[PDB]
Amino acid sequence: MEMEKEFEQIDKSGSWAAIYQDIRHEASDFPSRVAKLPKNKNRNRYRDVSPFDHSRIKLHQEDNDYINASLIKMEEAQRSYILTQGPLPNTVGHFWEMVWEQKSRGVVMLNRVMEKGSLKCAQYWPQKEEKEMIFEDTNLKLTLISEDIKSYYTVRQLELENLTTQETREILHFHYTTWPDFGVPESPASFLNFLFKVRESGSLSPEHGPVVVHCSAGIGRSGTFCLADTCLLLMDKRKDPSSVDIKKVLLEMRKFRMGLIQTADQLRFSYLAVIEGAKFIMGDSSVQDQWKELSHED
Repeated sequence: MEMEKEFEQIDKSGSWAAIYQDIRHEASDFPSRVAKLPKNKNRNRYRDVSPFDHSRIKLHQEDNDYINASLIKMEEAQRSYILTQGPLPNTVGHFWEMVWEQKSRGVVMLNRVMEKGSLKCAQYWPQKEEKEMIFEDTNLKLTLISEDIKSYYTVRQLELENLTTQETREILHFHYTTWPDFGVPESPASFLNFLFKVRESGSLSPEHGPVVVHCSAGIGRSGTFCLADTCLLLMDKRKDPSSVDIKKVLLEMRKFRMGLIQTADQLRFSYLAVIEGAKFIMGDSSVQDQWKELSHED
């Protein structure tokens, strides 16, 4: 069923909440035993958001290999994402260790450090060139190289140094700064513009390790980003783009991390992003320029 008509069908009947609960009901449940070990309680930001054991990212250290992060492997799309929570004060070092070990080229941040008057994430990157960060527990140095601030998202160019081997790598930080505290954005143009900026950077491409995507828990906004990217890539690939079933793609992703897409509004927004993104995928290259204008990124 053409998702655009599915969308109007659901919108007219106001059944977004009902579709969403059906997804919740069907979603996978797999063990998360390592996440619940007592030695790992201070490595989880939220008691109710844990990686499954079968898809968790393991740190390459013998002491404790645990981080709250999952690998989401989309075989048909040929895309890998790492979804993770906003780092904690005590896990910032583990976060950058994961980036290094997985050979990621990009980090996608979909939250602000403070929202709704509370802290959602540690400040885990440097704010000034001359004030670098050193993570003593994992033996990494991180330097801000350049910053590129637009009205609702910022791109940063970071240098990550493994202090043991003195190897360095360029990491791109994509920070979407204008997701509202409540609800979802009214139009997705701003959403799509940012996604296609990440794509253009090479950060999602198979030459590199998986992109790291996070918000505060790593399931809501983060899920909306991965779901829209994968759906658009599948519509690009297949002979019949109309055979992209967003609900089924979401259920596949939820085999790898629980809870992806946290609200019915986020589900609705995901449909709207994919429907609008389709116009470009199907040959209207000019739509990308519009989104940039519509986004008022100056």
